[PDB]
Amino acid sequence: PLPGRQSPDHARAEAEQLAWPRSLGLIRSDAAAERHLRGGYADLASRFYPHATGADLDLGVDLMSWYFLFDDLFDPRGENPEDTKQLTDQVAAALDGPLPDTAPPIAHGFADIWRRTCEGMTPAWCARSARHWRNYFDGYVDEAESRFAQYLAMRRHTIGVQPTVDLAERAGRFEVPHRVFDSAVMSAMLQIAVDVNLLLNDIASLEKNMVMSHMQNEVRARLEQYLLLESCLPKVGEIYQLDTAEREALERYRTDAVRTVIRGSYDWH
Ligand SMILES: C/C(=C\CC/C(C)=C/COP(=O)(O)OP(=O)(O)O)CCC=C(CF)CF
Repeated sequence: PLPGRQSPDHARAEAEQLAWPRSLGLIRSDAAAERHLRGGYADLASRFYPHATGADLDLGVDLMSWYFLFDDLFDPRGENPEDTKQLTDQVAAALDGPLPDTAPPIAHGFADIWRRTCEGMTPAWCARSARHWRNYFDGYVDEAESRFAQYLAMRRHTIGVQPTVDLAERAGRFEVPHRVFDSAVMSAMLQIAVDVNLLLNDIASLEKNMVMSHMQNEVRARLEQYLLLESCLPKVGEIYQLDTAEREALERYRTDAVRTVIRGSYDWH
């Protein structure tokens, strides 16, 4: 029950998507370039971030690019948590300061994304987004340990929905009021966005997992509850005493960050 939306700048973003990974050594062969283009990652970013154009959308394209280039590095290493952690620690180190020039290319790529994500956002927003990233990397180490219901406790972090939502704020150049982000209602909405994404992904990944199909009814129930939660937002805004600008940022967060992450993956698949 959410509108499909796509950035008006999607064609330029898709045409230029290869320049960034090539300049950071993430794509070094023409076959790897073609394999990247066939995934439709700029198209996906233009649906997660329909409110972004120009360099803001380019940042979202790079994040999608980096996401699938990074997940690729775990199709034997992904079997041993010690080797997984050796790589995630080098990427996660970019959240704490400059990387050594010897860091692998996938790490310099993340650092370039993170450097652009933070500029112009409040320090508290950056600290909060940084811990979402650490949750994501820690989840990769947790699932590798499971290789050497309780599936959600790990998949909710490794699906990478929260950093995607985080970037929608940065791409829109707004911040949801931090006390509303921490609210029980907003957390429930974000939990639905995460659950819906990994459910649709485990359905699409059946050919190549939660099926190990009440999932379709589970998505419908969560989307119905998501609308219930959306209708609580006016009262939530008063409980936290939001002024006009804060109420407008919360509305921007509802439509351009949470709704887009729920709808965008569906229209992509
Ligand atoms: C919400 C996001 C994308 C939409 C849902 C998608 C494609 C999630 C990707 O799930 P994965 O199991 O890691 O790989 P797969 O495509 O299933 O072989 C951004 C995060 C993308 C990742 C790609 F791996 C997360 F690591």
